[PDB]
Amino acid sequence: DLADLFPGFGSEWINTSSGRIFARVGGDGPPLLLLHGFPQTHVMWHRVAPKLAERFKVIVADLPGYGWSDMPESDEQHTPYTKRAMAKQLIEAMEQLGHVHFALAGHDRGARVSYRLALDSPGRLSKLAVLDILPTYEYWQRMNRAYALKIYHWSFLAQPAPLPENLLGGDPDFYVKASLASGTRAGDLSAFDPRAVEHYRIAFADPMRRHVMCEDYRAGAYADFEHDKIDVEAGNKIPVPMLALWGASGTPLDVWRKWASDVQGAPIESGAFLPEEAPDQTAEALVRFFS
Amino acid sequence: DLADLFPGFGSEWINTSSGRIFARVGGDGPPLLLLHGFPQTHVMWHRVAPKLAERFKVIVADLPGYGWSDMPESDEQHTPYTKRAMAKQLIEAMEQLGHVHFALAGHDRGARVSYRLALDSPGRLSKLAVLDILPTYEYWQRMNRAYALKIYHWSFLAQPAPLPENLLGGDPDFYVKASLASGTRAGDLSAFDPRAVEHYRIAFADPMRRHVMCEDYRAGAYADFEHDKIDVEAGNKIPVPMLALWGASGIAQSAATPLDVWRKWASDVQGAPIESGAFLPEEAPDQTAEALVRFFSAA
Ligand SMILES: *[C@H](Cc1ccc(C(F)(F)F)cc1)C(=O)O
Ligand SMILES: *[C@H](Cc1ccc(C(F)(F)F)cc1)C(=O)O
Repeated sequence: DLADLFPGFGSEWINTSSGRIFARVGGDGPPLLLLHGFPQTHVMWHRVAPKLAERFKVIVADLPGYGWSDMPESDEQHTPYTKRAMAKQLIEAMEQLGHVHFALAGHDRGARVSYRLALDSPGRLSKLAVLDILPTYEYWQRMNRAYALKIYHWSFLAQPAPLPENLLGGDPDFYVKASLASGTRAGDLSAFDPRAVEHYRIAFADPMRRHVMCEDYRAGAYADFEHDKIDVEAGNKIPVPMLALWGASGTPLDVWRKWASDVQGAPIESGAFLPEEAPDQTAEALVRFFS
Repeated sequence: DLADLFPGFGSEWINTSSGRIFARVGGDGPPLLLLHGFPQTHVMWHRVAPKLAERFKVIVADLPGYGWSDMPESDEQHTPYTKRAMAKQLIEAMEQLGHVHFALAGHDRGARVSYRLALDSPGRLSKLAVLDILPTYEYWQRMNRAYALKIYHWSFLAQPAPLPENLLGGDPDFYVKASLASGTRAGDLSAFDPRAVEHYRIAFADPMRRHVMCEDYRAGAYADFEHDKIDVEAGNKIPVPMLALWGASGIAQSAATPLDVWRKWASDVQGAPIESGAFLPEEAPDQTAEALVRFFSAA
């Protein structure tokens, strides 16, 4: 049995035109959507969501194709796993709950969905927080030897199918665990709750889920990059008030200032898994910003 | 069984301070060392070595850690699999045969051993040919989005052990065959002799051999890059007459005019493309052999 790490929260399967979105839902007050990244699921918010739920209705969603959300059929341009499409699908999900204007925080891939959502449909967001990321365009522009070695996933997982799928299927438990440990300050799994790690391992064990992650990275190399490049070339900035947080061992505020007209930010001592490695600091920063 | 693809050639298993070098040896005349790359072994010269042996004493060697050569234990700096160390080791092997001044042609990793040998110990070489490559420094300096997506293997295989080893171990035949096919002009295995593919597959089947390949790419990301960086920043050029040959659909040309790049690294360089992917001596054996015979035979 996978553990229930959100005591008090409901479990909802929310319909959209592209498939169901699974979410844990707790609290009352203004609506706040939380979006996880790779290689994780909604459970990564389990240490910060309760504190947010003291003041907000918190909706903790599995991204399209991740976790227990349905996996829409992809295509040659990876369309359903582009951040523009995932944002449209999560906008539909929020409309099923009657939420057309909400607060949003995302981490890693979910943060990519979130800033794309803010660029495409800023009217949907009261405030936005992004965790542990720079825009996809900035990672690719920075691409050099040092980055190619650090963020090798961006080129490896984007290789044409079935290359990464075939490699990942030999020992997916090792890969997911080694990858998680490698992004933390500690270099091991000690910053994660073992019950959460089990959620991540079980999702990663499904070849269909791993294919989705590769489609996500293929979109990140191609259409998501092109979408971002258009905004850079147009001089488009996010007008939604926003917060950028990042683990120092994972400036970023200088970068976000080029992408957003009202942005505040701060490093926190942590690797790339802020809500699990530094939950108190992360929750405090998010509560203060969204309140 | 593994086929003899150099019918009539002898063999040597040559001791050095870092372990044995296996080679096939044929012909007579001036000495010519041939060095293969990844994910191959000495057998990739089988369609050209017999032609070269009409004119030269040909030594077709497995790189340190590859094929039937011994695998020295590596270290945190990947030292024995750096091109500097491999070149020192192959200099020792050649001296065991009485060759202290010789001609050298390398392909892929073997071409990287070769130009590093030329930079560190130019007196060892009469002439040098590099096939299918740019210097390691130039590959890394050209890193951007397009290049990173095109040649992902450098950064993937250089990840800390045991991550690439663990990924490659689940289905190693799939990876080596897909990799080989991916480099050829047509994208399939048709360019290769199936007996040669079986040599490559059997080598790749051994986890210790795959570990060496990762160590070779870890050196390629770190010390090899640093060694090259020192030379290009110092303006050190190879003085040995050299030939650069590359497949037009191969790796070196991906985002470069290779001869222009080599002219930065070498004071006496000529070269040409050949219609081929990245496995010139198998995909275009007659043209490769002719180019090498003509270059090494000229004065
Ligand atoms: C997520 C970046 C990313 C990729 C891989 C890891 C880890 F540690 F698991 F290997 C962490 C973070 C993104 O692409 O947004
Ligand atoms: C060799 C470059 C290289 C890498 C991969 C392949 C292939 F086709 F097998 F995938 C060919 C050549 C080097 O690093 O020198």
